[PDB]
Amino acid sequence: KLPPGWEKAMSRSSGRVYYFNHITNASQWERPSGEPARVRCSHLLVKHSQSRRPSSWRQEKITRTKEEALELINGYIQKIKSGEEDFESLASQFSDCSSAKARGDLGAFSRGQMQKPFEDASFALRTGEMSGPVFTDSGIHIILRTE
Ligand SMILES: OCc1ccc2nccn2c1
Ligand SMILES: OCc1ccc2nccn2c1
Ligand SMILES: OCc1ccc2nccn2c1
Repeated sequence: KLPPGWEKAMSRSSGRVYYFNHITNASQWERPSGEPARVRCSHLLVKHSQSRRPSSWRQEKITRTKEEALELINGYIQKIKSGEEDFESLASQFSDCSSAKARGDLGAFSRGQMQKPFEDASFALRTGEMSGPVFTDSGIHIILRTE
């Protein structure tokens, strides 16, 4: 029935069914639709004090907690989903990855190159789809599959 990683769940505040993906952490009301050697993705990274390197082009010393980083990620996802801001604009302004300068674009990659939670989420996304918060040793990511 449902494509890889997708499950049905129950809204606590409304009672309506929704869909959640335990590989990408995406969630949506709509029933999802449904592997290539390579995918292309953009991402927005928010680092935290336990990141493998807690420093970035934005801040010499990253001191925010992982919980604070998750709140920031959740807020960016809200703004992207409402259309108030674009993914590319938020990545350019706020991603702690040097790829911020390229609107978050990482280029194309195969399995075996990225950190595993990032790789698994990227390959479970369909072209055009966006992840929820994805956790790695670098921090917390929002991933957009572009090809
Ligand atoms: O896959 C269909 C789909 C997924 C996500 C979504 N968000 C708003 C409308 N949406 C439709
Ligand atoms: O962080 C790795 C990476 C990937 C792509 C890229 N484009 C501009 C800077 N960039 C950095
Ligand atoms: O190989 C990873 C990497 C690092 C730095 C960088 N700058 C532009 C593209 N880039 C890719």
